[PDB]
Amino acid sequence: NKMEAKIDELINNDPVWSSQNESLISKPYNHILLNLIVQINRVMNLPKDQLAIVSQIVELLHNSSLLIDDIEDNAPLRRGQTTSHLIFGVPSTINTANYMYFRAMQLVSQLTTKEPLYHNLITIFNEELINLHRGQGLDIYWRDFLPEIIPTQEMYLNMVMNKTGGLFRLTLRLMEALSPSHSLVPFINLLGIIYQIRDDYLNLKDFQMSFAEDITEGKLSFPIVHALNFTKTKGQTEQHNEILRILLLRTSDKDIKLKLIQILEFDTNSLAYTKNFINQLVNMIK
Amino acid sequence: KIDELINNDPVWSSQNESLISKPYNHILLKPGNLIVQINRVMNLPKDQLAIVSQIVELLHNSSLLIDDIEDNAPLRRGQTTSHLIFGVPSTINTANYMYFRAMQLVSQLTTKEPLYHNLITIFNEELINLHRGQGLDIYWRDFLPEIIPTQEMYLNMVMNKTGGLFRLTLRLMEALSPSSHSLVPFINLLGIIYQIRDDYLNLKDFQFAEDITEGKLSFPIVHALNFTKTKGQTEQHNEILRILLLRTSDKDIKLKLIQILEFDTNSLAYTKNFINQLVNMIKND
Ligand SMILES: CCCCCCCCC(O)(P(=O)(O)O)P(=O)(O)O
Ligand SMILES: CCCCCCCCC(O)(P(=O)(O)O)P(=O)(O)O
Ligand SMILES: [Mg+2]
Ligand SMILES: [Mg+2]
Ligand SMILES: [Mg+2]
Ligand SMILES: [Mg+2]
Ligand SMILES: [Mg+2]
Ligand SMILES: [Mg+2]
Repeated sequence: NKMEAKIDELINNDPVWSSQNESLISKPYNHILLNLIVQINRVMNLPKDQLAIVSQIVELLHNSSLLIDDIEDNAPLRRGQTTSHLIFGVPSTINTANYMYFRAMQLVSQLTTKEPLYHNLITIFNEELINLHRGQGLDIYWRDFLPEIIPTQEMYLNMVMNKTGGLFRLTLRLMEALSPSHSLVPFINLLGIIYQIRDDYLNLKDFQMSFAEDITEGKLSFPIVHALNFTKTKGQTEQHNEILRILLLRTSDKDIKLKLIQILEFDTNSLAYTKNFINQLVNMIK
Repeated sequence: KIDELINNDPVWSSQNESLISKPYNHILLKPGNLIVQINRVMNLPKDQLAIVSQIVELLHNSSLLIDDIEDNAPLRRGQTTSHLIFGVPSTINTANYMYFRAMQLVSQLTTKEPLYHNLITIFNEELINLHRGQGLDIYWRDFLPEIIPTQEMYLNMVMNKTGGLFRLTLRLMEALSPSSHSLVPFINLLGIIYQIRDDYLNLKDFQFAEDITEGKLSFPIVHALNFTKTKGQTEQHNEILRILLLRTSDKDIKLKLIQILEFDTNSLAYTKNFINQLVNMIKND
């Protein structure tokens, strides 16, 4: 009866969860913790306690998405430090990241009571999280099943619209919806495309000038997509195949990585094409 | 084209949708209800009942895709696990994607905003509970031997972990029911019985016992370590810890652990009996 009584207590109450338990499971997230919203707000003009919550939400989603992305990308370093999954393990990191996505979601109701507005906010959250995963899904798929699919520039841009555009739009849309009041989404869409291609570009260019981890990862980056379609079109069979073989080695060898970068530089002219593309895009936004 | 591109919703084809769905479709191939029966009392319209079932189906299967990665499991329902076929990266992303697909189905449940908020909050709260309990199960396993849970700590972990999906299904139906106590306590007790039975059987069916290989603080193991600790049985206690920490696939070593659980701590019988008393709480109500 003494036991049957503890069981009765147990099942008749909400699950027990201590502040100690919360700290233990939060380790991966606290480790990775170690200005766009402020800017955008100069136009949206949201009261400050709402702006603070939009900020917590975007911060939880961004950091959590990086913990998962680093496991998905086999990344050794993030923000200058060892990635959380190498310290705490893949199991804990995945579970904590996923836990934080749901804590982010919980914060959405601290933004308002107005049932019409609430439904819209939750839909924005749900929509863009679906987008982010669809984009991340193709990015990973192309990479891990190469050469099953060789994306074209159009396929890559559409992937970036889902992947990169997801948190940019989530941030912008939440803020527009909370604003006492045309949409800046097309501008944020462009801003995100620039950001991603620039990221892909400098990952190689910084290396060529002096880790180019995107090559080790085997990612179908913007310059890489140009190089593979360029080589196919121009009948450069051997170069097409060598770009593929190197990507598939998942190599950390610095000379093999530089070889691939110089093929992009001298053989396909993918680096110049990409630098030009980014310039044409910045010109458009300006 | 850049102007077209940025002025429209992101493009996503059904072909793209099929690509990303492979890891999930894979776990769907191997079959394996309580819901239909309970509706005899909740009486949800058939269309809402289908949606609740689909929500629970997406969450359950996706959660198992993740659990198998976290547990380094080579087989699920007698078949190779999705992460060994499509890779860990795609499997995690697909599973997480389906969590959000499940979230989206919550809106097709009702138009009434008072109700809608309540359903999202139920969905949110139980996915939080699910992760809290899974995070504690994973923590004890991976930080062993830092913390050895007591039976009370284990049952609290189970209420969050296993109870999460059971309560989610039940609370969604109770919120949606057009009919006039709650079945939560019962579903909570069913969850506990379910978990302890999964832990008990993993070993008795051997007596593969993958739980040993995983190093999980299962119900029987929790009894064994707190038993050996309580009765100053130092060497037996450490031996249990040594085998769990080995992460062994060795049939002989595992049988050696089960043997200790059968004959020294008598944890298998302690567990079988615990289950019976839980079943008696219901079969005596
Ligand atoms: C569904 C989760 C999506 C998270 C997206 C995180 C992208 C991270 C990178 O932008 P980074 O590793 O250079 O920070 P990516 O290069 O696309 O892996
Ligand atoms: C946050 C997701 C939690 C999902 C928990 C799934 C538990 C699955 C098991 O019940 P199984 O591997 O025996 O099917 P567990 O023994 O606890 O890993
Ligand atoms: Mg990455
Ligand atoms: Mg990535
Ligand atoms: Mg990058
Ligand atoms: Mg498992
Ligand atoms: Mg598990
Ligand atoms: Mg199990």
